[PDB]
Amino acid sequence: VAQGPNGRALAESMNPDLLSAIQQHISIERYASVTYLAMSIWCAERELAGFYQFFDGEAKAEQSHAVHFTQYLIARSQSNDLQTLDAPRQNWDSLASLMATAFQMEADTTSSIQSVYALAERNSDTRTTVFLDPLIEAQIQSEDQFAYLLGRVKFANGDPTALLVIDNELRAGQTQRG
Amino acid sequence: VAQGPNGRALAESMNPDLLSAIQQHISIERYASVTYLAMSIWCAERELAGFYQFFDGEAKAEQSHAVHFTQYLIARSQSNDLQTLDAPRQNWDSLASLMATAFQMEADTTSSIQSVYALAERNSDTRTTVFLDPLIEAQIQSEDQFAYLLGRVKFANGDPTALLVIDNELRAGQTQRG
Amino acid sequence: VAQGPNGRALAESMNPDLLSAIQQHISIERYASVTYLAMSIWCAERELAGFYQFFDGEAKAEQSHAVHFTQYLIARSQSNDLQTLDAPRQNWDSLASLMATAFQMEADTTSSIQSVYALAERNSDTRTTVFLDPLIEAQIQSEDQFAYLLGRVKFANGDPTALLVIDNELRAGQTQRG
Amino acid sequence: VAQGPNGRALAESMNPDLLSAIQQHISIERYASVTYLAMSIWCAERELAGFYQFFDGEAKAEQSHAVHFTQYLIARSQSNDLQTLDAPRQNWDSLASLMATAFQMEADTTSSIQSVYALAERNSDTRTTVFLDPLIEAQIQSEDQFAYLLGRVKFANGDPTALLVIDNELRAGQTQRG
Ligand SMILES: [Cl-]
Ligand SMILES: [Cl-]
Ligand SMILES: [Cl-]
Ligand SMILES: [Cl-]
Ligand SMILES: [Fe+3]
Ligand SMILES: [Fe+3]
Ligand SMILES: [Fe+3]
Ligand SMILES: [Fe+3]
Ligand SMILES: [Fe+3]
Ligand SMILES: [Fe+3]
Ligand SMILES: [Fe+3]
Ligand SMILES: [Fe+3]
Ligand SMILES: [Fe+3]
Repeated sequence: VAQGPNGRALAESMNPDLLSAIQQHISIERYASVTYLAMSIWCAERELAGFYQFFDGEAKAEQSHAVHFTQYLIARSQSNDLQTLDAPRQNWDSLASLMATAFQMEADTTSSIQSVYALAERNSDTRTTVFLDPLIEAQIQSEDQFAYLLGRVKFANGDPTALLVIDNELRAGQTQRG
Repeated sequence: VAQGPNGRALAESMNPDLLSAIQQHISIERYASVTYLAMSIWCAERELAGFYQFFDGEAKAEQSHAVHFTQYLIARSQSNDLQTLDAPRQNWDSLASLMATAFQMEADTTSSIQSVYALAERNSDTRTTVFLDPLIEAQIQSEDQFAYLLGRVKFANGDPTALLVIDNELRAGQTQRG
Repeated sequence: VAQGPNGRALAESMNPDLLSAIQQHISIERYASVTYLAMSIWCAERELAGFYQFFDGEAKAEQSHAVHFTQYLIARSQSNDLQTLDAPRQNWDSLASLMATAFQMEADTTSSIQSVYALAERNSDTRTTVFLDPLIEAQIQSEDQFAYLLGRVKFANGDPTALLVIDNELRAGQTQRG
Repeated sequence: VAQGPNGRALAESMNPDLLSAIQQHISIERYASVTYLAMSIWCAERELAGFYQFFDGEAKAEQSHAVHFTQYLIARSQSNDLQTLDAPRQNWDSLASLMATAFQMEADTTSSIQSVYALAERNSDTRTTVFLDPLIEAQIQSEDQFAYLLGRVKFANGDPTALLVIDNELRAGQTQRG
């Protein structure tokens, strides 16, 4: 039995380019987390309490995704390398602009997973594609959700009254098309 | 005991013009179904989640009506003839315009039933008028409901804020005058 | 943030050939639905009440699959295009012949999904392959089930007594090997 | 306030031809009852216990229908005239032949109601057509049921094994397509 790079028994070696890609993706998840924390704060500063609660929960979710990836590297007997984390964006001129950045962040998180996925397929790493499959499925739902929130905010067309109604929807947990 | 056109024992023969009219009406119910599916999609594309859920349920209801009619033909020992189904309308410039088409569809579904009803009376087919009576009663309630939804949307006068409020009413199941 | 063809925020563009393939597959699901409705009617006309109830439920299931696909296109910000629906086959000389057509319909539904799947892989659309994966899994179970029902009916070898026994199995919900 | 023919206060006079038709129809219901009693006995004599129980219940149901009509005449302040009741048919060469007579009896019961209905319409007696409407609706279901039982017995094609299976269905209360 061979020992993997993190010292555990090694079921199958991993290509170092794929390992690097996964470690980089963990940073993307962590960056999504702190971005949604920053967005939660921006909403709280403007008394948009429902948006604040929504993004507070999304920040915790993205962090859980990052940890989920660290556990996969442990399971593959690969080293983790937790990286320096950039400061998030923190300023937006409107809720519509913030929601566009949020949608972009969600789509970019998926693109990162897709990049890892393609590298795994190039290396015939079926453990990794199987690991990522349900995460891509979750991303489809999150992209649908963030498209819904962005589209509903854009529909409001900057009217504070409509934004208050949507804010109350989010406080109630009405965050998807259903 | 005589055998009817579908091969079952025949309680009473049916005029072929009435049979044709019922088969055509089943197509109307099926077309109402796919129309409401198309409307559900149009609303979902615009984040009108309550309208989407409402029309999704109406599509399933209209399909159940179609099946209910197929069961009546079975009960009368008459042949069913499931027909080619036209594509629905799929594009509207506004929710008010979509709701006008929906009301029209509901009224036209009733007109079709009325046409079958008159033909049954001309043929003294009291089984068929009795079968249709509760369906007309249901249509009165559906016309009242669709007049309510259309009128409430028109009252909004294209204001997104008001349309969001109504959308949330529909998500909550508040779809009638009560 | 770019807007997709249906107007929603676009997470990732979709190849138009893949979009066309998905829209066509939705028609296949809808056609499976109306085919099973026709089969339910054929069984009801011959007092095969258990087969009638089984196919009535399968018709509703296939319709739900079609809607599930329309929701995926909404989620991908792609246009839906609900198509004209052919009339189903409606005449069979025996239950064994009907069950052969049903098995074929189920296998052909899978082949359609496989065709979409291959096109998605050619376009590196991992959202779509992930979306389809559980549907293929469900198809394996449905093919196994329909092979079971067809094989059990063929075993009966046209004996009405055996077909009545199987009919009662289906009425009871005993529709699979277990 | 005028007194009707049975001595009660009279809400609206009834045409004597319509009264005679209703009194005659009550005899039809009573004759259906004793016919199903005779059929129950024929089945019991051949150990067809499920058919015996089914027809025993149908005999009681038809009697309840007769009483329901006597109550309507009381409500209309009209005289009842309970008539001599013919002996039922009591001999059949096969269960299939008995079931054909049963279906005929059910259809003939509906034809009698239809005859009363047409006479009421000729006399603009809307109380009577309203009274009969739900009874015709029930007749549609009973005709569908008796077509189902007859068709299932004919499918058995005289095989005792199949007839025993159907007999057990009826004992269990499985008497309709569902
Ligand atoms: Cl805004
Ligand atoms: Cl509008
Ligand atoms: Cl067969
Ligand atoms: Cl027989
Ligand atoms: Fe994530
Ligand atoms: Fe995310
Ligand atoms: Fe309808
Ligand atoms: Fe309708
Ligand atoms: Fe009525
Ligand atoms: Fe399907
Ligand atoms: Fe299927
Ligand atoms: Fe009766
Ligand atoms: Fe009866």
